[PDB]
Amino acid sequence: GCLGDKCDYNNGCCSGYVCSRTWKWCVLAGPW
Repeated sequence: GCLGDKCDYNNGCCSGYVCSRTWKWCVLAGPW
């Protein structure tokens, strides 16, 4: 789906995806 899109600060990932600092991309938000 949207997993794989690169981001930095205001890229705009899909709803539920966040910008990780490891590979700088939209990842699924995992609340613990």
